[PDB]
Amino acid sequence: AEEFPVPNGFESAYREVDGVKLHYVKGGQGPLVMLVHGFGQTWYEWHQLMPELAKRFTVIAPDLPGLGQSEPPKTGYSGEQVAVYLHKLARQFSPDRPFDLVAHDIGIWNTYPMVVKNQADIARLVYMQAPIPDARIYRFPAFTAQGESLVWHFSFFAADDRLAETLIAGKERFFLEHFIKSHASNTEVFSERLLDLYARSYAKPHSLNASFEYYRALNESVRQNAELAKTRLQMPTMTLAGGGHGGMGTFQLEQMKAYAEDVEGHVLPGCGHWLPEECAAPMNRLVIDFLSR
Amino acid sequence: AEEFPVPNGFESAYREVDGVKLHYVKGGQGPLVMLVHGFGQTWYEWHQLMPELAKRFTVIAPDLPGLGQSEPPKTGYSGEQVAVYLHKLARQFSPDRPFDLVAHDIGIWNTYPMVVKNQADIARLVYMQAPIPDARIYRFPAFTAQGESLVWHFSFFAADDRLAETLIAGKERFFLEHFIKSHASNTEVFSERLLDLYARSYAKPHSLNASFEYYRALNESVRQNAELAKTRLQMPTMTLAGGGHGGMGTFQLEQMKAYAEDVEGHVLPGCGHWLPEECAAPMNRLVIDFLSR
Ligand SMILES: *[C@H](CC)[C@H](O)C/C=C\C/C=C\C/C=C\C/C=C\CCCC(=O)O
Ligand SMILES: *[C@H](CC)[C@H](O)C/C=C\C/C=C\C/C=C\C/C=C\CCCC(=O)O
Repeated sequence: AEEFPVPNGFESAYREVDGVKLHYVKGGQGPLVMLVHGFGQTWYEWHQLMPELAKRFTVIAPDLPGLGQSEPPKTGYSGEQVAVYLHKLARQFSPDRPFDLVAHDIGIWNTYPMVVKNQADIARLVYMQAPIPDARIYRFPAFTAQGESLVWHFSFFAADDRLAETLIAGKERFFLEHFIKSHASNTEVFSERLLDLYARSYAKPHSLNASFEYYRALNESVRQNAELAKTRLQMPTMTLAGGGHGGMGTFQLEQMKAYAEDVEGHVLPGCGHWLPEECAAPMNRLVIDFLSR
Repeated sequence: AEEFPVPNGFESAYREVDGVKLHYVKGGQGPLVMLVHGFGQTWYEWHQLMPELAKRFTVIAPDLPGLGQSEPPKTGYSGEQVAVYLHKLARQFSPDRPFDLVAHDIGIWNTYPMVVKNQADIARLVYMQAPIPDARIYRFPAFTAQGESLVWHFSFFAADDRLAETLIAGKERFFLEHFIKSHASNTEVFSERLLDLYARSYAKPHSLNASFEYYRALNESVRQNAELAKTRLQMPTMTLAGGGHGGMGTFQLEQMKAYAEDVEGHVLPGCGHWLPEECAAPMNRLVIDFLSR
């Protein structure tokens, strides 16, 4: 039983990290690159990049704790707690050399603490489509002159009483299609089959709850990061952001400039939030080139 | 056939206005005062203030179109379309004299245009707990350092594909309790019995949909008021806002000073959104004193 199709030459496997059984898909040879997905998705969002990267690198794509086929965390869902799991997972496979890190959406939240605290273990960093949790997220408007905003899910998912689980249960496929397409610039890349796969995966009760616990921990992650951010990142970093509807535009690079000394960014026109699927080829190309320099 | 208990000496009745049958509760004698409820509730939110006002006033409390026992509007749900219905209803009972207006929450949205277009018809005005729809609402934050903001429902309710009705159907009783209490400071007044009453009213399918149609017309209402705001209100007005969790605090009066020449404002400590219920004694006293001047 696999929730998503594994590409040729890759292996679906599990590893215990601090008592928590983590699922991942792994292939390739060479220095290690870890790819970390975001909300609504799983390791599978990288399935197009992974065979290309695996020509020059060892590639590992974990499911975040509680999501996909990984067990929920036993400590908690703030960035610092989850980052321990992802760091220790990567160390098992690259204990003698730095590794590269590519992260999308809440993968950023869940990896930034381990990067800033183990800078010598990270060779190069790619961050795409999510603010690092800090005071800036408090400025994002709740409502726009065009209709619903793109960040009101922060409060919906953070709300207590299990509000999001209760309202979305029974309607997981419907809600996820609306959520994805409303943050997408190009909706045609999400077939009905792909949406069925993602919806069945996050509809598992523990995965549905886990998805929102990351947001229930968001303010704790902001407070954690106010102390972490006294140390700027020193490794080579690239940011990617969509330039169309759902994309973060210039905010991604401009925020990262406050955290990183050596940073380059790109904004991809015609693309929204789901860069690996909406703009697979140009994103794949910029990732591979940046990590191969 | 009453969704809520009519107070002693009042009558539940209906008036056809522009093809639309509006429900209302009415009692008392003297100059007319109209009380307009907001989202999540009906005329019944006024049922404690009405017996007191009726000692000196003719009091009418209609259900907004689509909500309570009132038919949906045949024109639409923008502030200027709904305000026609309420102006016409009031003027059937007060054709020869100005009347007083008290509005709560989206009652403000649905009365402001008729007040500015017919200033000689409004003797005194009391607005509580809502922004008048304008560009200020596009700066309300999606997310706060305390947690979920109070205004993210703007985007939730406005979202297309009938997102809100689709998620909330079958869970209307659960959602109303969460929504009401999360916007309250004095939550203990929302007994299960009272929550049952309001939930069975807005859970009527055309009422659940009507509820969100007001938010789907909000951007139109914003654009309508942009023209109308070029003329400031000339009649004595009072604003009330909660000072506690769910209250709008100083925003209510500060925004109203841009719209009204003659305006006094009160912030009530320990009270959130639902002033008639959370803080009946101070609120009723404030409204009665203001209107009797
Ligand atoms: C993952 C999203 C699925 C994570 O929760 C959020 C990360 C990115 C945020 C979503 C994309 C767009 C965000 C920034 C746009 C800039 C300002 C937004 C404010 C108002 C609006 O137009 O939405
Ligand atoms: C009816 C609400 C049930 C209507 O849709 C909205 C009117 C009232 C909203 C209730 C509370 C709003 C309180 C806060 C206003 C203050 C500043 C705006 C930003 C909100 C925030 O949480 O920071």
